[PDB]
Amino acid sequence: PAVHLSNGPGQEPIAVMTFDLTKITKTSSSFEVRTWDPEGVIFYGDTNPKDDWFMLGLRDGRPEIQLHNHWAQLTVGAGPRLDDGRWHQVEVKMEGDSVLLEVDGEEVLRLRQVSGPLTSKRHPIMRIALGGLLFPASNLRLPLVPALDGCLRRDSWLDKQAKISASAPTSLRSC
Amino acid sequence: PAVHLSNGPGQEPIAVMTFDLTKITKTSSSFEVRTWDPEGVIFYGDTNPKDDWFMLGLRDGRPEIQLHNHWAQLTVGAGPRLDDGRWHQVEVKMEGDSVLLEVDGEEVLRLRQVSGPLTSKRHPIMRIALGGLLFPASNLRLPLVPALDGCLRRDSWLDKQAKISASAPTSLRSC
Ligand SMILES: c1ccc(-c2[nH]c3ccccc3c2Cn2ccnc2)cc1
Ligand SMILES: c1ccc(-c2[nH]c3ccccc3c2Cn2ccnc2)cc1
Ligand SMILES: [Ca+2]
Ligand SMILES: [Ca+2]
Repeated sequence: PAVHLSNGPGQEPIAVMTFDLTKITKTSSSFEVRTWDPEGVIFYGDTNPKDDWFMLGLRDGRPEIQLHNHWAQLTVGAGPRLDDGRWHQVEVKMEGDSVLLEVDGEEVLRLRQVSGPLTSKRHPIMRIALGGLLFPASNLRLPLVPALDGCLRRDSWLDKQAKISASAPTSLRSC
Repeated sequence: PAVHLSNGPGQEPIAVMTFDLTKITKTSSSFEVRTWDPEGVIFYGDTNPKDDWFMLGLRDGRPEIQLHNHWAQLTVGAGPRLDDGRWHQVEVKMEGDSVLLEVDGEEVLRLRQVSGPLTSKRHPIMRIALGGLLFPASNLRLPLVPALDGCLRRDSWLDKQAKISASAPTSLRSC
């Protein structure tokens, strides 16, 4: 059962979830995606949309990560083209101080020294948005057009035991 | 005709070249490498070893780039394992504000927004060192042991028309 990653012309995400970082023990997510679209947002996350945020998307058909926090600020593309209309397995893992991206079972990117332990300075509420950003696309380090005409399935996001809230699922469209 | 990327126990590079950045028109390099060694430095470059430097190497058999300048500071791993004893084609290209890494004809990494135009503030003399760093390994963002027991061939470095000096080639060892 797959859901569309874009619902109409607007750039708003199709789903938002909120997590308690003080309770999280699983810092990875996994999903399958299929698209003919070379550009868009797969997911966005933040503890503060001004000061601590990240984005996984596609640009020129390839994975792109942008992130901005006090440890690191970067815009990186990596991995194979995903816009070939086949299902691809994606996993994003925060391990130690590093973020790992795996595509179809292969590690394609490791961003080192981009994260740290949870400090009382870090706001302990993390949002995850699917298919869109929680700020205007112009606040990205490198703007793109967020709409991603693709399908998502088999998706697991961080640690369900730490989830505080999730948007209503009746706004979702089956593929 | 290939040359060894490590000459003895010391960590010093096997070759150094110097370029005039005011004259450079080709900002890419290409080479083939073969190694069973999972860790080490392939090349290092700088305009200032304190303030503006970069490194391409291997860690856990995979390409790693570290760079440190006023625009960007990062430590990133990407691409396939290269420590399988086969020759691999590598190309590193500075294009616009981005650095591209290609391995065996495939783009595996694009670091965006890491470079800018040549400004009078930027020291216009760039050094490139092969097989070692031009500072102690402890000054890396993430230390590694620089020695890379591998072989290098078919190597072209930046723009030979901008080259000011190059170390003596009789210190090189054939593979
Ligand atoms: C690009 C850049 C950073 C991240 C990121 N920052 C994090 C901060 C805290 C916990 C997990 C993560 C993840 C990993 N993550 C987030 C949702 N699913 C996995 C993710 C993608
Ligand atoms: C990792 C990070 C940065 C770079 C880099 N910074 C540069 C600054 C000015 C011109 C070319 C380059 C290159 C590209 N380059 C340098 C030698 N051969 C190609 C290279 C590797
Ligand atoms: Ca799109
Ligand atoms: Ca080594």
